[PDB]
Amino acid sequence: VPSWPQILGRLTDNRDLARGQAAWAMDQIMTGNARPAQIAAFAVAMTMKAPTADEVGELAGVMLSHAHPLPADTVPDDAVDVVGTGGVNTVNLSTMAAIVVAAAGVPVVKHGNRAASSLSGGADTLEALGVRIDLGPDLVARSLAEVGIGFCFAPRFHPSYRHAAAVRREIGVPTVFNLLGPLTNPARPRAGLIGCAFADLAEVMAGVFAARRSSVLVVHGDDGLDELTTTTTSTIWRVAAGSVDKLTFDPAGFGFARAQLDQLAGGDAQANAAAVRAVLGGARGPVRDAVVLNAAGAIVAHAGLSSRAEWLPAWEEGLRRASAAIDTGAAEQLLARWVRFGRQI
Amino acid sequence: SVPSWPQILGRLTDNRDLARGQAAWAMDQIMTGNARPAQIAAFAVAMTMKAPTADEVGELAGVMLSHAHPLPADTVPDDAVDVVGTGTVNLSTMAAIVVAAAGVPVVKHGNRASLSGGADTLEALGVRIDLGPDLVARSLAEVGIGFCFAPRFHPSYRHAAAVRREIGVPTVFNLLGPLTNPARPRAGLIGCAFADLAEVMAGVFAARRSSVLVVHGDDGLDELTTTTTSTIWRVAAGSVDKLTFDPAGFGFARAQLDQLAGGDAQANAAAVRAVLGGARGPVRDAVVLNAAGAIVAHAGLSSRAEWLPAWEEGLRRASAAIDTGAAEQLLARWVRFGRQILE
Ligand SMILES: Nc1ccccc1C(=O)O
Ligand SMILES: Nc1ccccc1C(=O)O
Repeated sequence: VPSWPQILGRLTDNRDLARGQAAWAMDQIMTGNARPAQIAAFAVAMTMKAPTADEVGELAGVMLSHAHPLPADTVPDDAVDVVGTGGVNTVNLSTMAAIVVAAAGVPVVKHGNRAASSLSGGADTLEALGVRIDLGPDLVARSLAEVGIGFCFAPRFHPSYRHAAAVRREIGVPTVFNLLGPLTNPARPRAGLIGCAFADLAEVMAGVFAARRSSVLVVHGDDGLDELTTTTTSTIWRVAAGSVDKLTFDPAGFGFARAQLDQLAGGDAQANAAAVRAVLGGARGPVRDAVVLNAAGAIVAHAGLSSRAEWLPAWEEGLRRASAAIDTGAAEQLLARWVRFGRQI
Repeated sequence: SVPSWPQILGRLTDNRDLARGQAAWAMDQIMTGNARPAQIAAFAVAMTMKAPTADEVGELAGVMLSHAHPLPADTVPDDAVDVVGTGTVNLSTMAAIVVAAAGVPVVKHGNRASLSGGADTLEALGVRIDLGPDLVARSLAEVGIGFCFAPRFHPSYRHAAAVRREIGVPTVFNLLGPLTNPARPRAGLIGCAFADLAEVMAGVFAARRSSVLVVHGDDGLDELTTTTTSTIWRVAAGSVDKLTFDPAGFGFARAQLDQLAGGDAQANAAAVRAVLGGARGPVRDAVVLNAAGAIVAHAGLSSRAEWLPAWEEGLRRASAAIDTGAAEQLLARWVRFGRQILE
């Protein structure tokens, strides 16, 4: 017999939930039946108990059951996502990597929205580049077919999440809800590079992806970055065929020099947009290096769907393809093509 | 740094104690109607799971007090006591009557609760529970006991009270009742269901230089009973001894938890009338125990007496108060006072 006092009581007593309790709670939230106080109490208690992968899979699965889908046969089977869950943040890096990956010929389907103020959301940077971010499912699918990239604006695909999003804005603090973005991409891409700023939650997310039919790299810079970093090593949870392979990754093995931490963080939408134009135009430096690193990681994830190429040669190839997509102008050109698509309605 | 919800909640979710003043800021937001329900709830839960400190709880209680209606000046005897728990047959209500009848002024504080609460049981007995400060003061003066109805004394708490009801689960706010009695008694017997929080409560009383016994049944009750041993934090002179308490040491037989079972207001009123009329059994025993503890706390405002003799005198005084008829007579005087208000 599920109820808020029961579920909240179990969480505050530091107990993992019974199977189905997280699903019940999410469905109450998603149907407009949870009070703001109940939504907040749940988010916080779940965060402080430390969610399990089973629990997170329930939350994400319920949320997806309420989302608008893309139309039948419209997402390529091998589409990928490239995104972090936030720190500071790296929307600068994930935005540029996504364009690079798509320019390398891998279909990309991203998901997000506008942030409340000045630390750019994913959507805001694209909007500052002239990309049209709020498109219906049919137009997102056209974008994928004609441009090789699409963007699913969270408020349009997840209308029933509005009660949770309001509570999240009111309380400010990061919660378990911050983890759901990468896991509730309404295009349901089966591969991805997914960054997490916290190693304990990264393992949890990897667990959720492992229970899906997915080929993903969940990544955590050992400096706290929610992307593969160039300032030090990163932890990677490699997910494929329902299993996880956790490893320490060092980009110095591919000849990347060490950068400093104040060189990579994203800023506001305009600052991100300027940085995007510089990198896609060929400006060398630590930002480009991190973009190429994370783009290659997405490409490696994508390869995991079919290739069965081994880890090291897959990396060598993802790096060569990412670098080439920039240096040959393919990424600059793809961004311009994406902007053109939007202007043509 | 300017306090904010993101900052405060983030510190709590990182399992960190707050900076001085952060808890105070949160309560003031709450008390002024400036905190949204979601922020109140997030704070209540986060503080609970982190485990509040005495300093933090003192901040919450002090701000809450600052918004409360006071009793009029010089109307509360310097040596008043409270008898109360933080959350089953209203033992604390019977014990309050016995303590008052033993000559110790008592001021209780609470609210209406299917399980009848203290306040609901007093109304079933004919006591007028919702009186303003001037009349609570007069009751204290003329009867030796008073009751502060929480919604009337803490009107600004209504935003928090609604959130509490919405989420259901116990939180740090459950500690506040004993620490925000608007009559500000300096002594008390205070029951708490949870050992860690009982110790936190003791610390706040210690910081106030109160003379209190904070009691924890080793079987999860927020009262003393004859069911089990209990843990007691003896607070006096800003200092704290933690002690084990076993009622078998004073001759009490061990009772079963279900012989103390409460019911509706009418049933609980009958139980009060039976104890005050001198009926023997485990209810009487539990009442005598809690009243004795309150009396011991009261004694602690002047002297620091030997523990065991304090308890013997406390127990004798509580027993006498029943068996002389003084407790039954005090309830009658209390009812009478309330009935005189109309004219
Ligand atoms: N504000 C949001 C943020 C993310 C996902 C959905 C929403 C929504 O309002 O439906
Ligand atoms: N339940 C309460 C306790 C104290 C103050 C106000 C309220 C209220 O309900 O408005």
